Amino acid sequence: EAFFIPLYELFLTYGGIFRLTFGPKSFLIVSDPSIAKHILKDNAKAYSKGILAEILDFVMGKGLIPADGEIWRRRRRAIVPALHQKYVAAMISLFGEASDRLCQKLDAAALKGEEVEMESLFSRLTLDIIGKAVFNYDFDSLTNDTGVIEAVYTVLREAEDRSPRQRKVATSLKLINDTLDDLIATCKRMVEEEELQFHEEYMNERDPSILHFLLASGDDVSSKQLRDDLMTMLIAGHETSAAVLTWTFYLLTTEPSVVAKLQEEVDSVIGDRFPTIQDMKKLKYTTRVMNESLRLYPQPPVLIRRSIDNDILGEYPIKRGEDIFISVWNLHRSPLHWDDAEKFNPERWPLDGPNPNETNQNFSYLPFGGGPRKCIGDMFASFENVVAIAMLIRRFNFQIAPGAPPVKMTTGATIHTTEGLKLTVTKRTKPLDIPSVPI
Ligand code: HEM
Repeated sequence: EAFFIPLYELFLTYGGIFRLTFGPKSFLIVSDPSIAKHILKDNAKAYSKGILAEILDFVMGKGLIPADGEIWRRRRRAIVPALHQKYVAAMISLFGEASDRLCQKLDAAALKGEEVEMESLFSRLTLDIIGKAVFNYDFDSLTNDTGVIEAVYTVLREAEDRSPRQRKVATSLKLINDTLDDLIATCKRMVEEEELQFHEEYMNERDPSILHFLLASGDDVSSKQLRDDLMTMLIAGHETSAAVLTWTFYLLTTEPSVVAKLQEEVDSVIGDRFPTIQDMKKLKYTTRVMNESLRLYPQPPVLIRRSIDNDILGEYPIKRGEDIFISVWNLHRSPLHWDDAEKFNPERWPLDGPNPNETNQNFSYLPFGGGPRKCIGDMFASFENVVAIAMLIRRFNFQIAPGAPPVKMTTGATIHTTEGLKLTVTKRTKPLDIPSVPI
């Protein structure tokens, strides 16, 4: 049962900052956007990632997420350049390819009248995408189970359990790290033999991965640090989007009028096409659907910090050493800052107006965090999810399956369901329809 739920009712009663105590230990729970902005942006230098490092160190090492200080600064500067406009445009092709692979599975299911458990399918889709995008590996988890795949999920579950088995985890970590080593070696040879001058918009068309960019850049790093950086991006970009897609499709089942409006846009703008970078700005309603899904189901629902200096939060002075949970769930669903906060309403932000972000929503909306530690994959993931949503909604009607297990939420790094999202899937286009390509 999700720990952030009781925090919502406590926020309603006790306000935007309170101290949650468990005997001799306590946590400050922050649900006020002004206080959130102070911690995440205005006075970020007074904060570390705190217990987040303790939870994640065993798998991410000194990757970007749990890092602080000079290690953080140096690696952020090295990695962000890889996610340039040319790279993101190339990844859109990957997003379409992988989404189409999922569509093929859904199509087979639909023809047989089989119900599908979409959370697991989305988890596989997003794993396949992130492995290829980050380090040029094809997990093909949409198609098969492998030892490497099982290792990733094992390490995942263990990370969240900290949010026999110890040996299983150790073995899984070894297998992933050994796989990353092989990939790094292969990429090194490829860079050695290639004939491309490195620059700000560098990418090898045959291997557009972030790993390849890092190696071609002349990245001054240890093998340990590189593996940790890769592992970190793998975790960061996998279950996050898996949950975004899962919750988006859950939400679509709750509002047929939204589905109708989404179908109208997809049919009109892309039809059967793989989306391109140009379609990203035209898929306005699809983007709003995603925006609204992230508002209702943030990933993660809580951001973690610890004070390393004195500060003032709201009216309250604090010392160093305070463990702080910023409740993104509360910020996103705050009755004071959102009209009909529990309603799934993609048009709560004007369709043709600017896309919502932490700046224009003044820290009441933080889908990708904020300030210096904001997600580096915000554009990547926003586009990834728009592609997957659009291609699936073009091809299929989805409904909650009769007798499906109830949809409920769990604790964890991301908001998982308790038992999956079991849906019926039916085709919207005919097998013998000619592919339709709108321009
Ligand atoms: C829907 C998908 C995603 C969501 C909702 C998401 C969300 C977030 C959030 C909220 C943070 C800030 C955490 C904090 O401040 O403590 C973050 C950090 C980060 N994310 Fe994402 N993310 C997504 C996908 C990705 C992808 C695709 C990548 C890489 C390609 C990525 C890489 C990272 C990294 C490296 C950080 C740490 C940045 C730093 O500390 O310098 N994430 N993410």
